[PDB]
Amino acid sequence: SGIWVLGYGSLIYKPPSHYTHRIPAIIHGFARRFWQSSTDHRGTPANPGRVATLIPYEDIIRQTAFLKNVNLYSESAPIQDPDDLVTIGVVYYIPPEHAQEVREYLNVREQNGYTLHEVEVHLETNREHEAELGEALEQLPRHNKSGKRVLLTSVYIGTIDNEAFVGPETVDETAKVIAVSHGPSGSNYEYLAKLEQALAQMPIRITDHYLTALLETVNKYRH
Repeated sequence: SGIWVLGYGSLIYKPPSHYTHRIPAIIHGFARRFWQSSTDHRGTPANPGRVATLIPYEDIIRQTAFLKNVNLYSESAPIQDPDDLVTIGVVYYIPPEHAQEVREYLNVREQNGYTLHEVEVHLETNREHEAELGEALEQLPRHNKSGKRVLLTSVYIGTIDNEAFVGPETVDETAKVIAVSHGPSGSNYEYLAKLEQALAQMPIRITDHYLTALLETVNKYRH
């Protein structure tokens, strides 16, 4: 009926309108990296910034550089299956009356090179929301190849082929950009800090080692 929308970047802390559920989520099957350039928000055309995208398991395993980078920051290194990849984010439910607005959610945020995808995802959540997640899973009962319950969700992704994709990039390379860039929405550092704040408000303790190393390195450049 309605749609579930994954948030892994600014949708976490600047939500879509009219959601009726917002469930903190361990999202399996994707890694989140600041491998998308921003030219209208957190940088400029001549001096782009860096914003978040998600990379699916099937793309990670196809490039040695992606796989080594994911293994560098994963507690499950060397990863063996999509379930080994974890991105901490949220999932929103948008009722049918408003579902068609999903196709316009990027009009107020990072947007160049992002495309809308529908994917079945294995999610986990905290004790406070387990029952709510369980009800969500029971509406369109779906299971993956391993027998685990999955949720049909929409997500905006900067895929590996998009014009703004800049990966793979090391934390040092990305941090050097984040530490100096800004655009009409404010500094690229503020974008990173808001994401870190939003994840800290949402304890599930599962932590994002890539984002921690990225922020530590950006702080070293800013010091």
